[PDB]
This record gives sequence, structure tokens and C-alpha cells, in this order.
Amino acid sequence: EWQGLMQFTLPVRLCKEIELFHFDIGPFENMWPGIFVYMVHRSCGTSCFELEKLCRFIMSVKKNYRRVPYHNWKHAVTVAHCMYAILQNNHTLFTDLERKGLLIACLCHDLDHRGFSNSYLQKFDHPLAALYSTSTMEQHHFSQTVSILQLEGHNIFSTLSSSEYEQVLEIIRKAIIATDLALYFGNRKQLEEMYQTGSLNLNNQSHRDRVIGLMMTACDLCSVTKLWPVTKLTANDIYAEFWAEGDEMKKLGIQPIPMMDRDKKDEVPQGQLGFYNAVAIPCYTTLTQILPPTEPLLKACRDNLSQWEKVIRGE
Ligand SMILES: COc1cn(-c2ccc(N3CCOC3=O)cc2F)nc(-c2ccnn2-c2ccccc2)c1=O
Ligand SMILES: [Mg+2]
Ligand SMILES: [Zn+2]
Repeated sequence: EWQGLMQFTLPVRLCKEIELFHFDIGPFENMWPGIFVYMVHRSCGTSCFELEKLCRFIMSVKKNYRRVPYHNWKHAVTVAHCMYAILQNNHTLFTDLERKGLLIACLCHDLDHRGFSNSYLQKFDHPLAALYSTSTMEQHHFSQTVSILQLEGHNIFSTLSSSEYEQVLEIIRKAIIATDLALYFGNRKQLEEMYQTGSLNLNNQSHRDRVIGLMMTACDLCSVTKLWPVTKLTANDIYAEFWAEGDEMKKLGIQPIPMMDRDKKDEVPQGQLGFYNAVAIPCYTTLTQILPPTEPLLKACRDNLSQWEKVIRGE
């Protein structure tokens, strides 16, 4: 499998499109692993990883995303591509180690996702929630990332100094934990206050950590920043997964919250309008304030918000 990946060349017709924030990987399934190699090569250089190890690694990552409706291999590559666009548009800001780490973190950030929220696992005392009390799935995702790195022939970071290795692993760990949306609200609030008071300082590692955290949220949510027909279809996948979780609760006779209740699907457009206003807009707004070149994400997010309004108003 990984051998043919090494041979892959991205078709020229996509070399410019892939650079756009709103690029949709959807029509190109067979190319997804090749697209990740492409993005790594443009962003970190072709000398960054031993090609063979990189290819084994990517195919093992792919193998460890499950066949769930949303948190799947497609989602992984979509999030990685958004991070590619951020990094490419902010060429001076991030170190080589950060760029490598963040691309890998994005590809790995939902590894072995089961289609269940942290809340669900915690409610029912799943072994994963007994192991990881908070940010439950996110600690599992990082754990899975480390397990793949430690497979024979998969250590893409083998040629880093011992110190650079622990550094990148921490970058990756913080970045994946940051994708727990419960942590986003506090992070964005801290960042906003630091901005408005002019105390945000990118020489400060804890500030850098917070910015990266916000970048991770922005990439994770980036389905809301695609062209409307793409965003609309992705909303279908998201609720399919939400509703499957609710179905699991109904199997114990338990009524789930309305977001997870397929009998409540008439509320979806209002649910989206709420989510965009409460979560997505503030996210891309703060991101754009800190990193002005990411503005196309906010613009695209606003466009989709006005689409949901039209749906609600029956236009
Ligand atoms: C109501 O519509 C939506 C609600 N959520 C949502 C999800 C989790 C939490 N959680 C988990 C822990 O703490 C939280 O607050 C709160 C949320 F609002 N996400 C999306 C969305 C749009 C794009 N990606 N995702 C997405 C993000 C994560 C998981 C699934 C989907 C969405 O469209
Ligand atoms: Mg996740
Ligand atoms: Zn995700």
C-alpha cells in the first residue's frame, strides 16, 4: 500500500487550488494520502522525513480511522489541509519543528475515534473514561499517535535530536488536547483579552501554545468554511454521528439531548445558526485578529452563516 503512495504525483490542475482555504478534498478520495505527502513536502521540504517511513506512517494512520459517519479519514485530511493553508499563509511565524508537528497532529487528531463524545464515555464509565478522566478521546488520540510512531519503520522523527524529539511530541500532545472543544472557550477568551490589552507576545511559549490551540480549533471546525454545497453535506455527516450517539442512549430507554435526537431534526438549521454565532464566528474572528492572512476562513464562515439564516427563513 505505502509503496504506491511513494510514486504519487499530485495532478498539476490542483497545484493552485490546493492553496486556497476553501479547497474541498471531497472529490479526490484515492488521492488523500498523496495530498498529505504533497502538503508535507511543500511546507516542511522533501528532506524533512525519510519518504518510506512517512508513507508507512500515513497508511497506518489511515488504517486507524474507523468507518464512522464524520470522525473518519476524510475528516483527518480535511483538518490537515486547513492547517497547511494557515502555515503557507503565515510563512515567517512558525518554526520548522512546529510546522512538522502541527501537520502530523492534524492528521492524527481524531485517531481511532469511536463516534462518541467524552460526555457519553464518562456517563457510562467506559474504560477510556476510567483511564482518561478529562479530554477523554483526545488523550486516546495522542496515545494512538505515539503507538503508531513506535511501530517498526514508522518513526518519522527518528532523525531528530533526542531533545527535538521530546519537543515535537509535546507540540503534538498540546495540539491534539486543544481539539477538545470544551477547552476552546477558555482559550479563546484568554487570547481575546491578551489581544485587547496588547500583552500577547509570540516570544512567550505559553502564548504560542494558546495560538496553536486556537489554530487547531479553527482547522478542526473548517467544514464551516467551505463553499455552501460542501458545508451543507458535511453537516449531514456531523448529525449522522450525533444521531447515532443518541440512538445508543435510546437503546437503554434514555432520551438524549435534542442535538443528538434524530426526532428533533427540524431544529438543525437553528442549531447551526446558534453554533456559528456561539462558536465558529468567535473562533475565526479571534484567529483573524492574531493572524490576518487567515481572514478568508472568517469570510467563508460568514457566508455559510447567512445560508443557514435563509434556510431558517425558508428562502
Ligand atoms: C450544533 O452544531 C454543532 C455542534 N458542535 C459541537 C461539538 C462538540 C461540542 N463539545 C464537545 C465537548 O465540549 C463541547 O462543547 C460542542 C459543539 F457545539 N460541533 C459542530 C461542528 C461543526 C464542525 N465541526 N463540528 C464538530 C466538532 C466536534 C465534534 C463534532 C462536530 C456543530 O456543527
Ligand atoms: Mg476530536
Ligand atoms: Zn476533529
